[PDB]
Amino acid sequence: DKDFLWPAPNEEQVTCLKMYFGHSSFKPVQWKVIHSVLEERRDNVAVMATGYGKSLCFQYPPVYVGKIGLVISPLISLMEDQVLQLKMSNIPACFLGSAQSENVLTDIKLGKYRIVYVTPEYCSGNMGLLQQLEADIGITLIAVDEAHCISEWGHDFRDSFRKLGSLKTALPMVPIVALTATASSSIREDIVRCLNLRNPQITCTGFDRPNLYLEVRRKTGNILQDLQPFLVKTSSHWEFEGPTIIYCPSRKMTQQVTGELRKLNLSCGTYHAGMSFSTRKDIHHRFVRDEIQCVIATIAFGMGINKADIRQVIHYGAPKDMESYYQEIGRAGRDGLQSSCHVLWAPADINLNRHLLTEIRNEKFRLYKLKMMAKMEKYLHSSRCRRQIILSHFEDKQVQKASLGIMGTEKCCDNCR
Ligand SMILES: Cc1ncnc(C(=O)N2CCC3(CCc4c3c(=O)n3nc(N5CCOCC5)nc3n4CC(=O)Nc3ccc(C(F)(F)F)cc3Cl)CC2)c1O
Ligand SMILES: [Zn+2]
Repeated sequence: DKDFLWPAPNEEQVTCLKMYFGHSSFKPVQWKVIHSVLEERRDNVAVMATGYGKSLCFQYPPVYVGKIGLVISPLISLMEDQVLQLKMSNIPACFLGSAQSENVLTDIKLGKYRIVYVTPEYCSGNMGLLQQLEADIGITLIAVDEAHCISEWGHDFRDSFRKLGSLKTALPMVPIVALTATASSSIREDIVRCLNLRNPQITCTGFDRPNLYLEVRRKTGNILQDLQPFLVKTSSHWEFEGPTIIYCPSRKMTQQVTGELRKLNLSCGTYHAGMSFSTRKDIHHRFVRDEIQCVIATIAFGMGINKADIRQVIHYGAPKDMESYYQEIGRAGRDGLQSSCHVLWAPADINLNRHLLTEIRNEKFRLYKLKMMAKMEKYLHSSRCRRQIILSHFEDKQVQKASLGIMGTEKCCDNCR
């Protein structure tokens, strides 16, 4: 479990997790948030469907470094429940408010508490307190739960969240972890703007995505022969069933593939590292406008596409690894309508070529890259449920419990069919 994280949690981080939280391992997304907070001091928008595996992301870092973490939330009963859990785990924690202040505030200032829960109403009155705690202790992170409540445009607006924009003014070097259940690109942008987040890490987890069909199929090598099954012949030209992305492992392939689809007069365009920002922009704009149907691309394309109606993702060549693959298929069917994700792989794919990783001189990184390639190859070669493999590696056990409906049916994956 620890072998698939970059960089690997050290031995004292694992010991800390076991002692204080009772867990043996970090899930990749949990590690993604914790490491970015601890080492990069990086702002996060962590979209989480449920509270399962959620709290660790903001509770673990201040416990590990033995400093202080702030959790800003309006969910009073849930905050009280979490304060009791932390206390019962021998983590010193409290609810800080006007009524509680006499009991706790001197102790908070003296650095006796790892985790302090506050309402957004209390926080806007006490930016001076946070400055003192930053100076005297050092604030590992500020968590803003129900972060969607800052957006006037969302369904559950709270005026109390408006003044949380000042956190980055008052405390420009403390990273903010914004947490919400809503996967709206619109609300994410509102959260980023209203909390003044700087280049935030965006993750989205806890969702089972029942509308994504998964298939792995052997690649002949003949590009037209390989992609012919996906095409529909109109009087004018051949075309895909809907908005499509074809992810290719190199820039040489993106040209080759686009060349073969060009011969069919298919409305498509190439994207890669080595193209004009102006051309990349109109591709992005045409795709969003539905002026080109398909996009042939490298790992470069997809981040902040926000396009809800991607019906088909094809990996023409084995993906880089399971992390990139997860990001790439995650962009399919955000509208919640039926989408398909196909891998077309051969044994001669660059991303299954060990020789290139054998030549990497940094040993810890070499052994990570080989372990990730092998995990990818074990997914592609599997006869077991494609969905079960992906949820098991990336998602909390709760996501698998919810997903038992789709799993096993003719719409789950090629192996369940
Ligand atoms: C601005 C920005 N900055 C950085 N990066 C990206 C980016 O390009 N990405 C970041 C987000 C990704 C990554 C993960 C993921 C993404 C995503 O947009 N949505 N939208 C949903 N839906 C929307 C509709 O309501 C329900 C949830 N859920 C997600 N998820 C989770 C997911 O898809 N989990 C999953 C589950 C099962 C399987 C199966 F195969 F086992 F079935 C696969 C997966 Cl991946 C997309 C990439 C960005 O935009
Ligand atoms: Zn399946």
